[PDB]
Amino acid sequence: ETLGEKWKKKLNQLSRKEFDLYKKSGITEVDRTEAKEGLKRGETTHHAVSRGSAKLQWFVERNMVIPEGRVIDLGCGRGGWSYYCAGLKKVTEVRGYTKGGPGHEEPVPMSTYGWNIVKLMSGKDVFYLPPEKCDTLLCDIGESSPSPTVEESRTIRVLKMVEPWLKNNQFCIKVLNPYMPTVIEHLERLQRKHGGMLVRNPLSRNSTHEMYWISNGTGNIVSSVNMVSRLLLNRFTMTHRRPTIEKDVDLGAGTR
Ligand SMILES: C[S@@+](CC[C@H](N)C(=O)[O-])C[C@H]1O[C@@H](n2cnc3c(N)ncnc32)[C@H](O)[C@@H]1O
Ligand SMILES: Nc1csc2nccnc12
Ligand SMILES: Nc1csc2nccnc12
Ligand code: NA
Repeated sequence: ETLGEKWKKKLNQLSRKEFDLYKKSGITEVDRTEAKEGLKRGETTHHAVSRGSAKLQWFVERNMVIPEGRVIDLGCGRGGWSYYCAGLKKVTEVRGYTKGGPGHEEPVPMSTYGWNIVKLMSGKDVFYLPPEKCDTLLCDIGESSPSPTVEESRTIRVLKMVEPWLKNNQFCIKVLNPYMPTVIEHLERLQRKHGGMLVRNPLSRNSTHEMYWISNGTGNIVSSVNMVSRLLLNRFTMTHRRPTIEKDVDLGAGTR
């Protein structure tokens, strides 16, 4: 039994009150107050549509993924990763795909900096899309489940779906459940072929063990995964630590 599976069993036993106190304990988060108020008013400039823009920003500012050329954003939801990439000088086109419909986020139209190079398309299930030529492949798909075997299936499905899109390109891919042994086996195979490394984002909630496979890095996947399991298990042992609260991103305005 992995450290991650022990964390999962403990998470599943939490009452709603305990879960609500645990999920943000000691994490980092952006203050969404101003963006939520502006989005409620129908403002289309400056605001990030979701917490996703700051989340991807964290990796990009650390050179973990360096978006460039034609960017594909799989599972774009409202479009946070797409609108953030649209403002980056090396980026020339952003194509976002998302499922939409009941239970799923629809793309939000915005006029943030670089909006003219963005096309967000809903009604697109990526498990039925043929791969396209691109210079950057982003993917933020992985639905949490109380069942780690359901999450293992969903993670493996994402890893097999993204591979044909990977052609010596920059990438940032969510790995919903990176601790299940079958997932580690696929990740090690993928890293041997395409390189990169698995990284824990400090903006991720403690309620998910997600890590992101990024193109610009090296390291031992197993070691990185167990470090997150230990961190997340340690966060059950202490009173809630209020999160580090940072300013949200300003995505500006205008065409590129
Ligand atoms: C974690 S959210 C992405 C948030 C986004 N990165 C942002 O910055 O706003 C993942 C999205 O993937 C979508 N999704 C889930 N399964 C999908 C699939 N089979 N095909 C396409 N989109 C999918 C969900 O509806 C959801 O909006
Ligand atoms: N998704 C959930 C809603 S309540 C709950 N409690 C334990 C595990 N998962 C859940
Ligand atoms: N109470 C909970 C324990 S685990 C979980 N996952 C999602 C929503 N609620 C819960
Ligand atoms: Na929804």
